[PDB]
Amino acid sequence: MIRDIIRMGDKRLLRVAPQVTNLGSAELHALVSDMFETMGAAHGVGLAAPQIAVDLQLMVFGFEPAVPLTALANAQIEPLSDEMENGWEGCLSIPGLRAVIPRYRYIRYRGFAPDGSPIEREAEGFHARVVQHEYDHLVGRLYPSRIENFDTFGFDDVLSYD
Amino acid sequence: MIRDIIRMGDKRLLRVAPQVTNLGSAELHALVSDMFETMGAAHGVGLAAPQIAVDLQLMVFGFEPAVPLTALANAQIEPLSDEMENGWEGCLSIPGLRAVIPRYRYIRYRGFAPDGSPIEREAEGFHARVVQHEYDHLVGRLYPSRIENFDTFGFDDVLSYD
Ligand SMILES: CC(C)C1C(=O)NC(=S)NC1=O
Ligand SMILES: CC(C)C1C(=O)NC(=S)NC1=O
Repeated sequence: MIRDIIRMGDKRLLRVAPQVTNLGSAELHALVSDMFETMGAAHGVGLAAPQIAVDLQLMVFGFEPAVPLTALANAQIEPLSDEMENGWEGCLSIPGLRAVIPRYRYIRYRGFAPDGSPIEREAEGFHARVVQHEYDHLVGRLYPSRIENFDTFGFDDVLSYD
Repeated sequence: MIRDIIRMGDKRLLRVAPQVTNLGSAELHALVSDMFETMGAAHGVGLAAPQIAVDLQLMVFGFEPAVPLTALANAQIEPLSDEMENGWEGCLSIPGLRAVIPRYRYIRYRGFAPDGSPIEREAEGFHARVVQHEYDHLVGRLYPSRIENFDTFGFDDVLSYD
């Protein structure tokens, strides 16, 4: 079942989401199903549970470099060095827009697959950026607050910057 | 003649516009005509020449508190105190969006009416904010770069903040 993606300015994107506590359950499976489905319908590479107004530390991400299709509960992130990298990010809570955002090039993330199995990965580049971006959603941060160069912020169909 | 309003992300909104040097002329009158017309069609309270891709220190503004209908060339602004005031601002180069932006509560602005007569005014509150906002356009600054509180940034139809 496809869910409405809420847009920037919604108070619900600004919350700090509580942990998931129903790993392995049918409700959680149903919710992640919806998430992958909602993510695909809107052509996303990542979708955070608060983006569909579900107050939970949950995210889906991935696509066929490649990023494996992943559903991740109770994510926690650790930078693995100090190297930052700039890259384009947009939001499906922010459609038509994008900026360049600096992110850690290298991370580890830890949490749980929906069935309860632990997931820990080192990720880098785009993979890392996706996870940092979705993680922001879980603590009520959005990308505009992370823009260092405002010349790069603007609408998708218009934007001209390197 | 109504003109296309260019959107955020257009390189042309980032320029520093040269001065107007054809005061009193038919071309300038025609251009300001267009500006008022373009401003009314898009329901604006202010319109800067770079917003229609005309690289010039020119702006139109006003509506029937009230702000007198004004066309202003070669604007220069001076804050009259240090008091800042927060208020909602959106852009017609940025449609569907708004944030709260701090601006000087009190200013003087100086320049020229399109016929060459000098214009100098003290303005305050909304009047002042409009002029500061349009002025930003003339130096290639947009409101997002002026947001201090990102909880207030979002889409018009959605936004919930005081
Ligand atoms: C970084 C990636 C392109 C990213 C994004 O920009 N926007 C949403 S909504 N999810 C994401 O994972
Ligand atoms: C401050 C005023 C509401 C303002 C604006 O927010 N956006 C445009 S495009 N012009 C303006 O004068």
